[PDB]
Amino acid sequence: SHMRVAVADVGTNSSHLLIAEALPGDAGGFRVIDTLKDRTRLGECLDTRGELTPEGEERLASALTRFRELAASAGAGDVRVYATSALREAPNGAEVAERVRQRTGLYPAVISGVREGELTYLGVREAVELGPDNVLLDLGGGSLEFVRGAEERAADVLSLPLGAIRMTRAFPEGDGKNAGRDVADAVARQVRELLRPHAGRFAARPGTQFFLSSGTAEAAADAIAQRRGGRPAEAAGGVNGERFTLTELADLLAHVARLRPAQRARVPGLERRGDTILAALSVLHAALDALGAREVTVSEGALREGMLIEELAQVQTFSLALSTRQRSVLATAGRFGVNLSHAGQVAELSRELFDRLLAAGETFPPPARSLLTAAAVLHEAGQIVRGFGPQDIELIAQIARYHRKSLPKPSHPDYVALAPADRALVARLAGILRVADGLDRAHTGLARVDDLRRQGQGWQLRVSGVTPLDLAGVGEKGDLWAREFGPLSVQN
Ligand SMILES: [Mn+2]
Repeated sequence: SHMRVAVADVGTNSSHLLIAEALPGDAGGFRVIDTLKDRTRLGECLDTRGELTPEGEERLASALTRFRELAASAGAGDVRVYATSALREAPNGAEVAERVRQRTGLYPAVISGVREGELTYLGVREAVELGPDNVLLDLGGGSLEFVRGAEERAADVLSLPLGAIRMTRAFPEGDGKNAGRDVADAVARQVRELLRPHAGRFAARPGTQFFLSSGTAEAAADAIAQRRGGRPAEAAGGVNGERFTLTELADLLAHVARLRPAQRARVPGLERRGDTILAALSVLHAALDALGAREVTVSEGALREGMLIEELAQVQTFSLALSTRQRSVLATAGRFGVNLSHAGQVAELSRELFDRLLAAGETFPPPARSLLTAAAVLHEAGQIVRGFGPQDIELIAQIARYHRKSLPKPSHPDYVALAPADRALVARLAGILRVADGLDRAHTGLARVDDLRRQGQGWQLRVSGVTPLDLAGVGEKGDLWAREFGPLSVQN
């Protein structure tokens, strides 16, 4: 009876899914419907050259299919999937992602570490109480993000190759009695080396609050509470918002370093994380200590909650700037079961491309922009192959379902032949619409047109926020653009 949305993130240790329903009032809020975690362990499926092995590909695809079936179970539809360090850093990442889409329909789109921090920071904001000056450390299996901001959003973000999986493999544990201490000591030195040039950006100042997210930080809080006399985090509901001190953090690591690995699996609260936990806890202590932290709060919110906020922000921001007639287009598309985020992004990019063409001296009729907006919103309505007149809606439908071969053949009855100027208009506006659809082929909502310039008889389009799938999609669907506007080279 209300919008249901699915977002998921693919990390280095595990993958995480969130399905939620928007809250009424278009206030950018959501109600949680369901959550899932997947032990993908890509960081353990990376060969010596940094490539994801076929085993990781099998494990990735399986995760995204679990995700794909659950979204349907909740009427959520499409799943937006972002990918971080393992896929970001794998030389074969793109090929793995392209293969996974073919097998699952879902594409793990890589984002930079910096966007990971910003989105992660928003997700924490949904879970805990932030103040005027906050530093977040997000330790995953692959990387460590540092994020500083205030009560609403991230300001400065740093991503470092200090992930837990990465550091465990980088500092192999010896067999001495003190082999554990030596590992913890060595990991702590690497942290200082890489963090030293930037730590001031994230160093504690009077009143600063420190926060931790993700499974290692969550795991540390559970073990610390059970050592303070508390019950396991499953009891007490969850671990969200628990505080512990740097001294308590220091005390937990010392116990682990003295134990051998099989006994680490038997520490209360660390039962499912024994293999990387020594290095992960060395990472947390050194960075917090290097920042001057004395006490932290753990957040169960992370990357996926931020994705949810951002998509709602994108959709609802789009909705405000549309006319009542255009607002009725989005609802109709909604009644057709279309993806509004995809529809909104394609329409925004279409306007972006239309406007640059207009600025460059292209001539278009007055209602052209209106028709393109609606067909961009309607381009994925399967039923049709509220405020618009009948020539215009036939134009829109013909723009929305354009093909070089017209579905009804020209001698065949019911062939709909618009006037010559309208035939020409359909082709020009349809050519614009294909490039924009290609630019959000990956459904990231992240693409933007930066610069579109004439280059001889053609055009050169500079875009940001594009995935390899988006860039190849634009290459594939601009054939009509080429017939009407000339060769297009896309860059960056
Ligand atoms: Mn589409």
